[PDB]
Amino acid sequence: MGVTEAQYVAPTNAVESKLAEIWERVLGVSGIGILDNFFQIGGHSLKAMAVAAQVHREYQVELPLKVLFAQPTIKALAQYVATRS
Repeated sequence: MGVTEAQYVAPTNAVESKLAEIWERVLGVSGIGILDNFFQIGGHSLKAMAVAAQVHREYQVELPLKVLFAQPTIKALAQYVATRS
């Protein structure tokens, strides 16, 4: 009886997925498990870590997808980027 990483992390747009494995928490690296880090991989506290980690230097060049910063663990990521955008 052992739970394995079935829904391990969450690949989004290739670049994001590679980031997820490279940063995890970008500070304490201790969340990504058999279900990603719910919805707190690039924001939650200052709600901008991802905006500076991936957006500011990789996606602000083109388009900011967001939905991974302005939420601690609510579907607020959707109710933000699909309500204020």
